[PDB]
Amino acid sequence: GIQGLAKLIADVAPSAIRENDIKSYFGRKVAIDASMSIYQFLIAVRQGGDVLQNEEGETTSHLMGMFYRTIRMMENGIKPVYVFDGKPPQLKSGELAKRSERRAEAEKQLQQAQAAGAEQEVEKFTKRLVKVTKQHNDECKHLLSLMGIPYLDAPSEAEASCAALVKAGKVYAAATEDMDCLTFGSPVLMRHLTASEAKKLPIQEFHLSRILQELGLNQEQFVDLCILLGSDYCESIRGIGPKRAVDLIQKHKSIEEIVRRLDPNKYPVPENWLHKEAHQLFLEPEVLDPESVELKWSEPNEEELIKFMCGEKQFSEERIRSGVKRLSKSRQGSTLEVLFQ
DNA sequence: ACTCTGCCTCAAGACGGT
DNA sequence: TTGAGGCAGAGT
DNA sequence: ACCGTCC
Ligand SMILES: [K+]
Ligand SMILES: [Sm+3]
Ligand SMILES: [Sm+3]
Ligand SMILES: [Sm+3]
Ligand SMILES: [Sm+3]
Repeated sequence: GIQGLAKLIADVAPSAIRENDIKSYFGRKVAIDASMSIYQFLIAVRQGGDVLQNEEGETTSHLMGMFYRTIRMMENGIKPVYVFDGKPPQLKSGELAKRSERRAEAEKQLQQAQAAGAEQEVEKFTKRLVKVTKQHNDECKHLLSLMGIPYLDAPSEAEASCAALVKAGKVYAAATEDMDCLTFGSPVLMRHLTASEAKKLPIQEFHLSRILQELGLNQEQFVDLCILLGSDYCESIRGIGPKRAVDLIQKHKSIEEIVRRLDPNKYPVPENWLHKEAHQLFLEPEVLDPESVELKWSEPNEEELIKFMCGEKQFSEERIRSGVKRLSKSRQGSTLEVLFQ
């Protein structure tokens, strides 16, 4: 994401953050970063440190989360479209090499904690090694089809396509925890949208327009600010944190100008800094064409959903069947059948 | 006093019966 | 993966 | 709401 962004917004842009009750969202459409939500289920949904799985050893945590949460959203008249990641931008290569480095380190550690039967430390490294795979994505897509819930494949970053869907008015907001979605220009970001039966946190909306107003920036300058906070796509300036980045952006407006003014002895810039390229990425990312697919929420295929979730994945038939009935009735309540003229 | 860095730990879901 | 925080200790 | 269990 962008290091410190959420906090910075709370501290110096408090009014960009609006809370509303789940009841106010009846009828609203939202774009969800599917990979991130899958990740949250893999990580969270363990029984005895082990994922849920069917008897043939296949993981089912992601299916559990994405079946039941999606239905809860629909019960509240919230209509989600799931967006899946595509090929990462080249600028991300450095950051990805870093990740694989940590994954390598985590693999080593896992192995040892195993030898020393450190079952508690083994659970640590296992979690750290959690990875959303292509099979996880394909299985969720399959599930969503059966559920009648639309999904889209982004050409590159999913959060950029979510942003694009919001700007185009195809959904109300991008539901994600990753603030770089705002950096990609999303007018609205919603966090904590799970529609939990036992809500723990309130539904939050971040309005880009309020953010730009409070900080007194335009979007170019806001992207430059985020770049200075620290993004996945290039280096930041050592010694320049949230407090100073804000001051410098407000004073100088652009990173180029910030370079021309910084004392190169005190604040040397990264070597061959790619800020200009990352700036370009955030403002003009590769995104799907939001005029291309028409989002629709369709009738759930009950019998196939039972064969897949129950027959193959070994979910309780009563729960699944009950889930499908609720989903079907809730769609009926929030959705108009197609009309021809 | 204020800022930042680098180091640490920690959580992260949902259902049904009670 | 995304946050959340805390710590000392060094820089401004 | 708590908590054993889910697959
Ligand atoms: K920095
Ligand atoms: Sm991101
Ligand atoms: Sm992404
Ligand atoms: Sm089978
Ligand atoms: Sm199988």
